Amino acid sequence: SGFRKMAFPSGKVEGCMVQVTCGTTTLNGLWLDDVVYCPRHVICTSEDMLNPNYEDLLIRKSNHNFLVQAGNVQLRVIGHSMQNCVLKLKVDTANPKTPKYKFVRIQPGQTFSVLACYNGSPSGVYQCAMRPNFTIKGSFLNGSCGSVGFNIDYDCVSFCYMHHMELPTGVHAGTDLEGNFYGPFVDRQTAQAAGTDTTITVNVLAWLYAAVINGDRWFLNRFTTTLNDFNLVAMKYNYEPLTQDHVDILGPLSAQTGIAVLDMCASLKELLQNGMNGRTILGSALLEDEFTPFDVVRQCSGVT
Amino acid sequence: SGFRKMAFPSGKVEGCMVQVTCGTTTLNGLWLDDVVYCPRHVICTSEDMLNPNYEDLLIRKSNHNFLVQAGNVQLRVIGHSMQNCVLKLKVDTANPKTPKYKFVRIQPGQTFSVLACYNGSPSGVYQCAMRPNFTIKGSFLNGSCGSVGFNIDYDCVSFCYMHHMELPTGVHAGTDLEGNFYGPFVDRQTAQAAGTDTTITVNVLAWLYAAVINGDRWFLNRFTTTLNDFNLVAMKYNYEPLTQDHVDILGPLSAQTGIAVLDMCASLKELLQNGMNGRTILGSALLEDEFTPFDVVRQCSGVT
Ligand SMILES: O=C(Cc1ccc(Cl)s1)Nc1cccnc1
Ligand SMILES: O=C(Cc1ccc(Cl)s1)Nc1cccnc1
Repeated sequence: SGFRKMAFPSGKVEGCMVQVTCGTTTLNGLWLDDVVYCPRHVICTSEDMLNPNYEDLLIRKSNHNFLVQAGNVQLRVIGHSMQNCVLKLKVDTANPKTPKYKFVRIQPGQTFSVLACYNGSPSGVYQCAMRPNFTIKGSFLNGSCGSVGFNIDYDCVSFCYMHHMELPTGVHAGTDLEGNFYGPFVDRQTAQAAGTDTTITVNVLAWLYAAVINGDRWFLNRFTTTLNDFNLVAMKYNYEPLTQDHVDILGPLSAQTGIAVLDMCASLKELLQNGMNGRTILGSALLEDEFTPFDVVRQCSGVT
Repeated sequence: SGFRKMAFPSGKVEGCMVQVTCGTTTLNGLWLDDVVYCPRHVICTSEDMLNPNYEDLLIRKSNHNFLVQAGNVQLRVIGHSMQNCVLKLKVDTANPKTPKYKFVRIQPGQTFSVLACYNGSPSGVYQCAMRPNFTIKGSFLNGSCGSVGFNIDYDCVSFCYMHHMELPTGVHAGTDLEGNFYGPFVDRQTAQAAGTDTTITVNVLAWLYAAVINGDRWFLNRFTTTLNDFNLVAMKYNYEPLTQDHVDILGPLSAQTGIAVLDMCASLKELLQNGMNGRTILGSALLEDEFTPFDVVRQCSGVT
């Protein structure tokens, strides 16, 4: 028993972290096979970031201008190309530590681990969620760009995110491993404001199931609700509308605890309308939305 | 910017996780050099745990009874000994992935990362703190015993904890890497109740500094306090007494923000007496006590 914001073991991803220097800019790269992936703003100076023309800026860069360093050895760059907002630096040596991997573009609400890096060296690992407004609430500093988000299925790593930028509101924006930004963000130093940060309803419900499985049951009540009734209350509190699909995904959690999904929605509805009244659920004084139904089942069953 | 409960990269520790089977009991072991460390209750059956005599139970066990498996290869056990509540299984092969390591016994209030394992395979990583009552609030299931807690200083791993047991209150108890339990716990299936879980005051103050550094300043007030005044309020709310030593340790955080430590104590005093009034600090609706002053400086400066 016990519930923690648990990240995937980062070992497989540490072996892929390299340092990419272009001029005076140093950031992190992801070395998989003979390719090093990094954010394309490595070729920019602070001033360039105001109105960058990446195709133009790229012309002035050659293979020998990108300094790729793995640990303390230098990698030879034999080719470079821009795919969307990521640069792909083809090196002559394939990464001996390349795990089985996939590049996946996640949906908002989905969660993943982040291995925060600086100078290609990992410094920490935390569990994040892709917010419904396509931002992430991470912990990134200058030099952290190129740090990646990932999921693991036994031995295969699914890379889903690369960090690119901090918006003026302190939230984070990045791309998938094909260079496409999540959301409407662009790699420019301009006025970019995120949309409403709604709460991931299916994730709070999963975490309420996780609490019940661990002994925290005070929030369980005698009431039930319907999808349309619950959603009228979810709308008012900036909670994502709950669909029959989310209900189905909570099925295994509903089965293990014997609490029908609509009964847990009615509990969540009361928590929304009345607050926690100074109480805690899983040691948290607010409704946690960064555990998916899959994460609860995984943590509660011990998937290695 | 941004503040996350960030764990150390687990790669160096994953390379040390092995599976230890003794009879029908399988748990996790820590393979450093030619020694495998595991909880001594590997030699017990569920029934034995009521009143175990480990020296007696150990006599009936030989080198060939301990099955040590690293990944999928079997390790040959050429010696075994009991040091306090841990077994040390000497194997013939030194772990090629042995990082630079130390065995340290941490103080309560100190924080560390946990690589939760099952069948010697890592499943997740989270950041914990050794509570003042010598328990930890982790996420451990059956099969998790032998999972370790650690800190990293650049490339050296300081192993500080091994998981041994879940108390009936769902909290966790374990030993340092010499087999000595933290707190008054014993590896018996008997009535063991933990003491008061007090809040780590110096850690909340550090996290208030971390919030100020990230833009969350609403809790800053016009007041100050003294160590004795603040402590009268800390006593009432089950907060650890703050010493001049804790004040000195917050010195670098006080210097970076320009907020005197006693001014932050007065802010904390108001938060204790009046609550958050529905507000959040660093996205948390309660006062977080699992970041030490060292962790704040590390996360906020990017120590790799
Ligand atoms: O945002 C940048 C670099 C950029 C400046 C202007 C851009 Cl457009 S991208 N670094 C950063 C710093 C702290 C946390 N996350 C990211
Ligand atoms: O506590 C035990 C095994 C023991 C039974 C009686 C003892 Cl004394 S030690 N496993 C466990 C399960 C879930 C989480 N943490 C630990």
